[PDB]
Amino acid sequence: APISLPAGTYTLKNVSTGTVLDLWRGEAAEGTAIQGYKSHGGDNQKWRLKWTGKGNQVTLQNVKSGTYVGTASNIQNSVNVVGSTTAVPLDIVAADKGFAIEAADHRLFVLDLKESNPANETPVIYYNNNATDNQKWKFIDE
Amino acid sequence: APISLPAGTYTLKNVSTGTVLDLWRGEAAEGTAIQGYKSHGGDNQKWRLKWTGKGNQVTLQNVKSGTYVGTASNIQNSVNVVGSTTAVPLDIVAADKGFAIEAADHRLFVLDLKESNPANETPVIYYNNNATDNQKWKFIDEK
Repeated sequence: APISLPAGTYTLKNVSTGTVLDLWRGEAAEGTAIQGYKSHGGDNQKWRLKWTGKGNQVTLQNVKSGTYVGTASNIQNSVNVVGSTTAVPLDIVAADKGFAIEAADHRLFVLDLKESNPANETPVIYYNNNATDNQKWKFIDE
Repeated sequence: APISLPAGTYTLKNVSTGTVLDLWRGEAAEGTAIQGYKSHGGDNQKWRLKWTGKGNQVTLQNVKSGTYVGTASNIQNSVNVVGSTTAVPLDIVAADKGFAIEAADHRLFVLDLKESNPANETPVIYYNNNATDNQKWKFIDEK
């Protein structure tokens, strides 16, 4: 079958833990934490994938908040991934399990579920791509 | 339920032309042209996608020849994509239609069906990623 990753709304499930990409209660405030959390079907755990028109770059927009995957500071190892009105452009890169989500302009760095911790509220960070399983995300379309 | 692109055998259909990635005569000789061609189901038009173990990098191996997607010369604009005993490692990047096939160690460059020409034997080349449709490929998984 043809395999496509269409623009649309997704649950993004961390390969290492089975917890999902989660924006804290869906708050639209700048810097609102993005984290790993048990799937509960809330709109704060749904993300809109959309291509920007530049290269293959995309943004991810939280369904509850309307804010985007952004950054607490200058994208570096251990920098928090956070909700922002300013989107960080991303590349979705096929991995051996799921997809890596790369910083388009800082391609060394990917979304990383800190220390592969399945605990609720475990922080998601930018980190050097080692293609460990906490740096891979299953894309579940809805 | 989750959308995934598994390791397996694929037909790779150019988004612009509808023609597919084709190894010339399915020949195993080093430097054999890779090109666009009308789909006919031959093994020379089937490609094995496999992760190398380094990062998210993959290779594409021709089913007929056993050789890999590689290069004629130092990767630059318009350099031929060819069958080689030396794979060029790739990154498969989600595009607005299909996927871009990026050179992993020369990431400004993608596999490009030259000038979006749907003619048989149209060269596939390395070329700056402009995200034009001739630089996007439908990954058709063989079951």
